[PDB]
Amino acid sequence: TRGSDISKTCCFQYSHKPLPWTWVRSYEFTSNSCSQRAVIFTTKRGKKVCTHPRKKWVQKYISLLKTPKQL
Repeated sequence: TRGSDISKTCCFQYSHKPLPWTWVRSYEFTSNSCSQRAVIFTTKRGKKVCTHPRKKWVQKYISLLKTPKQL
């Protein structure tokens, strides 16, 4: 099974700034086993940053960065 299932990483530093989609790659929500809860955006170099789902701009990058259609 060459899929993905190791996104264990909470969040504790939200960045306020629209990342350049040219250097953006994807995103991911925090796991339920985390002391806190937040969203995460990732760049094309591997720099994954944390963010909050409340900020409208964030919900805009989450949907833009492919929809979380995980059934």
